[PDB]
This record gives sequence, structure tokens and C-alpha cells, in this order.
Amino acid sequence: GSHSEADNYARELKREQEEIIRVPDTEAAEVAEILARYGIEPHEYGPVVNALRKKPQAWLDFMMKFELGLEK
Amino acid sequence: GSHSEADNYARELKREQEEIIRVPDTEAAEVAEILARYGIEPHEYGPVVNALRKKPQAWLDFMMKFELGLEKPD
Ligand SMILES: [Co+2]
Ligand SMILES: [Co+2]
Ligand SMILES: [Co+2]
Ligand SMILES: [Zn+2]
Ligand SMILES: [Zn+2]
Ligand SMILES: [Zn+2]
Ligand SMILES: [Zn+2]
Repeated sequence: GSHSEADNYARELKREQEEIIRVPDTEAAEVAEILARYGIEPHEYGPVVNALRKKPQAWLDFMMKFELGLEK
Repeated sequence: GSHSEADNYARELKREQEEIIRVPDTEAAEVAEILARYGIEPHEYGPVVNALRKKPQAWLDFMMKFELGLEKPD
């Protein structure tokens, strides 16, 4: 039986959104840590992390592409 | 036969660093176009571009991952 490239991503998209809902602060922290890898200081990344928090699908996209390294 | 040419990474790492030198402005508007996809606004991302420009090593690694979707190894 079949393993769609659709199924794997929807399987990962589910997990991640259940993660945004159940522990949203932890997920913000994951964005901080990715940006702070690039010597970007909290005063500089703070507002970007915040700006994602308010646009949950964009924030979800950003985990998907930049935390997990998967695409649509 | 069995392959040993410098991999995509090693290649794009050369091209990205040169771009950063020759047209830094364009590479800066590249970050804006990337962050802008996720609804971030200039007042939000402006300082992040501004921080990266002042750190060529950071800026190269950022473009690699965010523009080209490749990781620094080790
Ligand atoms: Co500062
Ligand atoms: Co570039
Ligand atoms: Co370029
Ligand atoms: Zn996750
Ligand atoms: Zn997580
Ligand atoms: Zn090869
Ligand atoms: Zn380039």
C-alpha cells in the first residue's frame, strides 16, 4: 500500500500545529534559537519572533521550512 | 566512476560570499523578500538585515539556510 509525499508532510504538519497549540512558548523559543544561531541579538530578533506569534499559519510555515526543513 | 567534485554546498558557498561582496544591497533585499513571505514587516525585519550586514560570516550562513535551504555541516 501507498506512502504519499502528501501524507508524510500532513503527518508532520499535524504534530507541529498540535505543538503550537499545546506549548506555544516552546515553539517561539525554537524560532528565537534558529535566528540567534546567526549572531542576531534578542533586541533585533524579538519583534520578528513576536510578529510570527500573531500570524499562526505563517509561524507554522516557518517551523515547517526552517525548523524541520520540509516544503509544500 | 565514484564521485569527488566539490558538492552543491561548497559551490553555492563560494557564489553566495562573492554576491555578499559585489552586491551586498541586493543580498539584503533577498533577506527582506524571504522574511516578508512570513508576513514580517520592514520595521520588524529591518534591524535583522542591519545586524547580518555587520557580520559577513553570519550573513553567508543565513542565506545558505534561508535562501538556498542548505545546512552548515559538523
Ligand atoms: Co545591538
Ligand atoms: Co543570495
Ligand atoms: Co543573490
Ligand atoms: Zn515540532
Ligand atoms: Zn517543538
Ligand atoms: Zn557527484
Ligand atoms: Zn546567491
